[PDB]
Amino acid sequence: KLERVDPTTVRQEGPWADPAQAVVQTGPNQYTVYVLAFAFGYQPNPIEVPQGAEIVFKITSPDVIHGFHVEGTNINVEVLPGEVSTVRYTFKRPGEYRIICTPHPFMFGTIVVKE
Ligand SMILES: [Cu+2]
Repeated sequence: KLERVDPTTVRQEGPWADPAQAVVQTGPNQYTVYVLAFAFGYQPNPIEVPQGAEIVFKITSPDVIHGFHVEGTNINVEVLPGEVSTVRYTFKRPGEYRIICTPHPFMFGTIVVKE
């Protein structure tokens, strides 16, 4: 069901290698966001997306299992090394959202949804 990726090369080549290129416009009101869930943080940080846009999160791990839950939303997904977790969401409220990892409570990320 989930797309496969080589976890040993995910940080050197491909769409998760450069966090400055994590946000790719794939349509007029559509963005794909390549998120790396690693020990112990998120890449990019912060994730910046416009409000009302369809976001396609493509999340993967180069090490161990991580969680990807965006507080105040129903986004609650497991992130496995070598597998791509896909989350589709449209943020209707601008502001800052916290990304939470259940196994690592010291691991935090930020999403900024712009007006
Ligand atoms: Cu974690």
